[PDB]
Amino acid sequence: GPGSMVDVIIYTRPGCPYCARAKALLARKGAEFNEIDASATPELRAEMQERSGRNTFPQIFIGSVHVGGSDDLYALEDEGKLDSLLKTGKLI
Amino acid sequence: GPGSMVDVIIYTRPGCPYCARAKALLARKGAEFNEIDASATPELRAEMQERSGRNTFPQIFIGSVHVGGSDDLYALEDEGKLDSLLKTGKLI
Ligand SMILES: [Ag+]
Repeated sequence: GPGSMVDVIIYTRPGCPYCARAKALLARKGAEFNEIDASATPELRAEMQERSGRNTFPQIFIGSVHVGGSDDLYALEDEGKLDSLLKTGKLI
Repeated sequence: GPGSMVDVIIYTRPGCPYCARAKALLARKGAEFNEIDASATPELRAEMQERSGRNTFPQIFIGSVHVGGSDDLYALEDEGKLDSLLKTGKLI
């Protein structure tokens, strides 16, 4: 039982899409996040290819729930749905 | 006298801001362009930091003239100011 909470993931290359926005919040809450090297496999490239555009902010992944990325990740932090998000990751 | 024309430059990292737009035209005209590794020095980072936003298209540099980037680079190609641009690089 290393962590009663869940594991968060983020779709972004190792430095250059500039995912400082997604980390900006995670840093303020000392939350955990896992980077994903894209442009390497058709499984990820195809996925990010859909949420890609103007090399906008990266995408966030919480458990079995999808997230638009920084836009939603930040939106929830404001409304007050980040706690239960980084703990479970619900869409409600 | 390797080239009676001038030298063009573009501000963008080595694959990841996705500068396919700027190259898209340069490729159609077989023009020359020089890439610039940003996020390495405060001299360039600070510059691009001003023309940066939503990871929009990169910036173009012609001789002693500044260019918004793909927006202007393409605009001129339409109006008919790309020839004298890649040859001298004027603002008129
Ligand atoms: Ag990169």
